[PDB]
Amino acid sequence: MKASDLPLYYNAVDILERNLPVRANKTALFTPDREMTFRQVSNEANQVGNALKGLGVRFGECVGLLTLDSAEWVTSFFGIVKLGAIAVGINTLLKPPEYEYILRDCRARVLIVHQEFLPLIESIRGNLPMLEHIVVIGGYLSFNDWIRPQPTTLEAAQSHREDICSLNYSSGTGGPKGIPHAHKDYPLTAQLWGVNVLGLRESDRTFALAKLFFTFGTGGNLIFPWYVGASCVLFPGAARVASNVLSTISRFKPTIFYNAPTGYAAALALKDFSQHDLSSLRLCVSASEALPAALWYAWKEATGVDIIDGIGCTENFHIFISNRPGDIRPGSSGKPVEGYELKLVDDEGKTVPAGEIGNVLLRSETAALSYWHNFEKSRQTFQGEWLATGDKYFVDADGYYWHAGRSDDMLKVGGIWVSPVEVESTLIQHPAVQECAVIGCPDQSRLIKPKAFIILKPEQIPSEALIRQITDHCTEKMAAYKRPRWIEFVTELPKTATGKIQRFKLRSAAKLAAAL
Ligand SMILES: Nc1ccccc1C(=O)OP(=O)(O)OC[C@H]1O[C@@H](n2cnc3c(N)ncnc32)[C@H](O)[C@@H]1O
Repeated sequence: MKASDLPLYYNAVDILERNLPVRANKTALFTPDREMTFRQVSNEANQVGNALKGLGVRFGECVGLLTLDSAEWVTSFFGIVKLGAIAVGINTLLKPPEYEYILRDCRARVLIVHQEFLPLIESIRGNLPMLEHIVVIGGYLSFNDWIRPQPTTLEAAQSHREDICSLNYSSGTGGPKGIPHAHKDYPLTAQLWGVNVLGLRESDRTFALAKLFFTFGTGGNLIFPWYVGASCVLFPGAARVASNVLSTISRFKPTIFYNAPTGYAAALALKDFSQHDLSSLRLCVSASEALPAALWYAWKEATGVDIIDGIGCTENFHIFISNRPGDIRPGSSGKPVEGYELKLVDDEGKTVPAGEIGNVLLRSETAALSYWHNFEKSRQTFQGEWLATGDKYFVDADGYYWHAGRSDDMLKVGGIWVSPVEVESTLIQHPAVQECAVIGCPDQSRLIKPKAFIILKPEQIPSEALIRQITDHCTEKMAAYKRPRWIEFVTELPKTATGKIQRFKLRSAAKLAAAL
């Protein structure tokens, strides 16, 4: 669909309210502590919207939302959006200085926070002159007491479809950049990918390990399913415990499962993976980083369920290149999504020849107009009708897009560019490797060479044979210049809360260690 198909004045609360009153009694969200129907969610959201008015919240103002994946997260979100205020979904695993930057940068007058993050804000309270009211979920306004006297009716704000309704802070190399999205972006992404590509329907039930502050989870596990009347499952617990994730799948029986390759690998690493009932699943989705072909087969062979890998970014809200239930090429990002126009260019802007590595330029109506409080980086990223994602890609002879890696993660060995994704995808083929990361590192002649940081399967330790096996595997599958000069075994890798690997930290630690 197009933006022109939408009414000129649109509010993203319609994502929820397009289901009323027909699906008023259908359970909309499933949480271990709570289950709500579409009517109950709408009622509580209207109470939130009314309660925010009592705190003086107005159209165009940012409201802080820092809590676990829960019913209170959703009702707060739609309460803010319906009011015409700007919802700020904040990362749950940050530091107090990181929270201080965010809240000051968006001038949040009101913060909705869970009690377990309360002291993390309490120590930065003085440095937030605009923050007046802190509502606590779990000296302050408690969530339930705060929405109790408020009526369950509310009129949606007369928001333009291009007006900002949300602000997502994407972690940088930094710090984080504020990414504002308009009301129009929500039904657009829900239609362009959620329906047209993934094939979400009313009978479906979504469950994403990705959190609601991550737009991968925001769309896939809330905006997209509710757009078609489907239900969603919210997991408030720590994502690191893969066993509890599989049990949630067994208990609540979702039909769609979202995760990152690092999450799929962690699940398959479990010795008792098959002991969980995953039969309700009809489709799985992977994103955040490129899903290795070895992981796609390992999951397909253990579950029978296809995984849909697709690349998205917070600047575009969601996926712009994806695979399809009828068309999957394991290891690739699939085909261009209809409505999104792609382009691969060199480092000077010229369209590369077919098959060669180029920079990704995205043409989208769901893309943000600019960053929040980053003038320089906005003009570097948002190039008119084209969006620079900072990714290197190349196209198959069959038209399939393969992620070479982040432009920063690319390493140059002997003048030739080496893709970390390809090398990592080869390493993970070995059954002893759970996951890995490949960076560039000077070789005491200061010639950059590939170094592989490898996490082994649980309880497995390196051996003289294992190194040899991995070495011989890289000789058979990759060209000599792409082979890892060093192989270092680790028990953990620097990760973001969005299921990414912070290779810039490995690149920092390796450069530091090389100088010793
Ligand atoms: N916001 C999202 C919504 C939906 C799906 C992902 C996201 C998302 O992660 O948004 P972010 O702002 O955190 O970062 C985007 C960057 O992550 C990388 N990436 C994401 N998905 C893939 C993939 N399937 N294959 C290869 N690389 C991928 C890519 O470099 C991109 O530039």
